[PDB]
Amino acid sequence: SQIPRLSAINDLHKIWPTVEEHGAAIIESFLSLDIVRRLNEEVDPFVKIEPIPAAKTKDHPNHILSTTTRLVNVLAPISKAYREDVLNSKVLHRICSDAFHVYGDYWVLMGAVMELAPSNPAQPLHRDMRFSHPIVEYLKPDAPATSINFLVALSPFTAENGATHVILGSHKWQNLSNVSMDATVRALMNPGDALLITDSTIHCGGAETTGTETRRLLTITMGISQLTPLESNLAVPRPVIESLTPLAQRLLGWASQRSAAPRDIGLLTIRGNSIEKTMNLKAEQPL
Amino acid sequence: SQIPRLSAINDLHKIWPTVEEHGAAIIESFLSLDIVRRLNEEVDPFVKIEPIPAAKTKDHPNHILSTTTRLVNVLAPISKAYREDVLNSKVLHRICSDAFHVYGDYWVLMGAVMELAPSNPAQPLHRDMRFSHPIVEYLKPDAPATSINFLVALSPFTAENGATHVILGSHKWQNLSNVSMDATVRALMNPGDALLITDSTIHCGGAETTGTETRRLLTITMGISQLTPLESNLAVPRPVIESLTPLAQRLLGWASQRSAAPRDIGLLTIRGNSIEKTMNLKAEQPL
Ligand SMILES: COc1ccc(/C=C2/C(=O)Nc3ccccc3C(=O)N2C)cc1
Ligand SMILES: COc1ccc(/C=C2/C(=O)Nc3ccccc3C(=O)N2C)cc1
Ligand SMILES: O=C(O)CCC(=O)C(=O)O
Ligand SMILES: O=C(O)CCC(=O)C(=O)O
Ligand code: NI
Ligand code: NI
Repeated sequence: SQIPRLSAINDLHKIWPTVEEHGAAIIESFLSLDIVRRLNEEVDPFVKIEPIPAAKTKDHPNHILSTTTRLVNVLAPISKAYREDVLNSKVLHRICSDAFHVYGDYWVLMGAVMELAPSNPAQPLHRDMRFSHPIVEYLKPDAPATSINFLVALSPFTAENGATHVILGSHKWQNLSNVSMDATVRALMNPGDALLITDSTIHCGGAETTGTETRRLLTITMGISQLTPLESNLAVPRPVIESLTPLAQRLLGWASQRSAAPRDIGLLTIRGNSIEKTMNLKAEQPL
Repeated sequence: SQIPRLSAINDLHKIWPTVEEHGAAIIESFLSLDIVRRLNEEVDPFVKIEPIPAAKTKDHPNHILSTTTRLVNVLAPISKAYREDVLNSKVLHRICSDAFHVYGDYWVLMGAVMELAPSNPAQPLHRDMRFSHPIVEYLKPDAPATSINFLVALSPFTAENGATHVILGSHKWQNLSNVSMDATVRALMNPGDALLITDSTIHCGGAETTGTETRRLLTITMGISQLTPLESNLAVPRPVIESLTPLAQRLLGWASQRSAAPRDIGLLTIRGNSIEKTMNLKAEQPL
């Protein structure tokens, strides 16, 4: 059984139900090739200057990722395409509201460009969030997913160049005795296609076997506003924040958040008032 | 069986183990009377100007609290005593590190002064966090507490003036069929004493029966850094933040946070570096 493939345009309402059932779906043309081109051009130099994940200069080193991986997060100040087009994606917001309605508001836990160098080895089969959110392992087995990951192709994803592996149905597994690469299928994708998985989907980066190809992806971990993001937008200039839509501001934590509790008292509030009301935060003011 | 009473000075190591077992403990002299006096003087006018919890001017109204309740949160910009003495409390930090070591770093989910007017009615018996963090209800029954609440007396707590009710052992209850005021005992406290409960302890504010007395408390909900605070310090002037200790800065979300994962990749980071390193955030710079 291959990963279900759905149109971002025509199959929008089917995307979350498909992931809830199978643990994975390919969203064809999640981003237009124009958005992919602009995002690639904007992040290009930041990928080139990025040190190894566990660089000795870093006070929060990533000791997990391969030395042939470059990860660049906090994309809002880097990329106009990201903070305007991606953060306001109609498809992303329909899927996230479908997924997280039981919990309430959602925001970006991490938006990162990942670039894998030629001959990058396959990652071990894993669930996400286990190096940042221990709390997730204490959730009841059948608890609705508290985060999902859009793995957006910024270059071709082929079997040969290390396309992502997923185990379909593995998001519902309690016993992990049958976890093996034998159980996996591949996310073959054109640039702009996205693999959508949950925080419980067992998956891994594939082995780069050509020895010539550089694979790049945009990973958008969307999570309930009750969970702390892996990344901070606290240092993003206020002029950049005030250039965004109110919705994009909320996704970067520059707004108060609401739970789905019938008489919700809210998150990141200030004496009964929102961040945006208190700070008089402007929106859609061009730079 | 009455609520166990412990000295902040002499019984420090016994406090968290006592709450883990019984679901509640009284910390005698948690704050000195001097700190209580200074905090009361500093918040006094902010309590007086505070509207009803569900005021029509508020875009995050609290529809739960009685109209005879005034709640003032985001205390850092209001109170020197709070941001210096309370946020750096040796007793608070030992208890929180004892409670949350399985999860990692902790911070303030809410620090609020609550003032109850004369003849304030008893609250319904409840667990905290159910109007802000639906995720907590999806945790496995025996999951370690992800938040605890220091209910610090800023005035006398008597049976007559509505001292808090707790059900001892109720933090371990799955079946709530035996929940009744018949099962409760009272937190009788002098100013500076604190009632410590978990997010699972069944408790309620008591009925004010004198018709003359105003009861005031400082409620400090301490929670794992993986859960989003009820309140935001985003609007607190940077000069005020830079006057605090690095530890106080972390508690207000003006620092990156760490999980207890052996190879933790951190929370609120910026491309492998902390908020404080990135923003060049100064500490202990007097105003
Ligand atoms: C080589 O083996 C691995 C490498 C990574 C993971 C998983 C994570 C993670 O939990 N979260 C994310 C989410 C998006 C992108 C990257 C990461 C990441 O950095 N790590 C560490 C597991 C196994
Ligand atoms: C009248 O009945 C009530 C009133 C309050 C609660 C509980 C909460 C809550 O979950 N969190 C806190 C934590 C500290 C102080 C106040 C509150 C608060 O405002 N509410 C609503 C329950 C029942
Ligand atoms: O490289 C990939 O396709 C997946 C990367 C990943 O799953 C991860 O780093 O968590
Ligand atoms: O009034 C009290 O002592 C307790 C208040 C409380 O439990 C609450 O508001 O959540
Ligand atoms: Ni992963
Ligand atoms: Ni309460």
